[PDB]
Amino acid sequence: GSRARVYAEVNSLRSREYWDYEAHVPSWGNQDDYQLVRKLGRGKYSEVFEAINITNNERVVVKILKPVKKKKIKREVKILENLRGGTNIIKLIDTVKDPVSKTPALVFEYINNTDFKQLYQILTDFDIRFYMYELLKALDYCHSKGIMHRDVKPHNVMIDHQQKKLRLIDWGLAEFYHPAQEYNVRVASRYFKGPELLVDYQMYDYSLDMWSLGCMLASMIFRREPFFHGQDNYDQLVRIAKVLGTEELYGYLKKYHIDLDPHFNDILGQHSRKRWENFIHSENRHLVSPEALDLLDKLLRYDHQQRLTAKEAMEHPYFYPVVKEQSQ
Ligand SMILES: O=C(O)c1ccc2c(c1)nc(Nc1cccc(Cl)c1)c1ccncc12
Ligand SMILES: [Cl-]
Ligand SMILES: [Cl-]
Repeated sequence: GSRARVYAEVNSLRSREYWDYEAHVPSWGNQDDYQLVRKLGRGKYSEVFEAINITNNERVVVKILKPVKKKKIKREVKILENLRGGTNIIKLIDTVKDPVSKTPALVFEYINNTDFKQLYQILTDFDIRFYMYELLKALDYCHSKGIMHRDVKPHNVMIDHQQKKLRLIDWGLAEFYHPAQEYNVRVASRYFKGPELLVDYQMYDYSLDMWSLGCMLASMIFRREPFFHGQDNYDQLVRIAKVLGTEELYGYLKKYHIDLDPHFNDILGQHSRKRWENFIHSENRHLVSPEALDLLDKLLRYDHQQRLTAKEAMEHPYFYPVVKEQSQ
């Protein structure tokens, strides 16, 4: 019976065409205008290349979509359309097809990013505040647009640390939020899955993304990446419970009438809730402050309803130094 505290009805207040992505008819341009220069990587249903638009010499990336996944292609395309111009959202430049095979591809702006494993060990206190604030702008925007990203993780938060640019990428798992809708829990990377996913609670909302963001914040301020390093989905919840506590987990389950898979009985143990200060030591103390811990404590909560919204997080004192610099 759970619903989002913010933007709950926003899709129902829009035209059906906004959210009815199965009815969306993309305009497919011609991929022949793009020259592929380098393969960047591959996902389950996609492959990304650096490319040049031969008509204007612009560097872009091209994400070729395994064509069988028709509904999921329309979903990602419609979501990106709806997010057009959103702050710190990766810009979709065009939707194209190989004109012979008809295989579809998405063309995005190119971001010259610093890979996160290297970047996160050199961030300053101000840097973390700045980049988290910029990521929150993207999440507040997509949530306000009725969309849950559902795959927030370091790889999907591209950061150009020279130009101070951030983009939230890979909307392939994103979905429209509708009150009382039950969603597939097989979303997000293991380390970024909220407890709701790990306990099979399907009536989740935008607040899933705020758990994932909290995991990223913890990894940055404490220099433990990923912060909750489970070996599988069961162990992931155990790792969370060793920090947030087991009695606190059971109170969450009871509130939402959540059934707990009995395999957990043999592995959860009994764990006190830990103080966040327990994670401080000489290597991270310059990144941790009372305001960072207060914010983190309000994000990494079992109860998805009680987590801060992206807006509430942006309003937190931890970001005041960023707001002050962005106005002065
Ligand atoms: O899916 C998107 O929305 C998406 C959108 C933009 C980028 C992307 C994925 N992946 C990139 N790089 C990358 C690096 C390693 C593996 C893979 Cl598969 C991709 C990349 C690089 C530079 N500029 C934009 C992007
Ligand atoms: Cl779903
Ligand atoms: Cl721990």
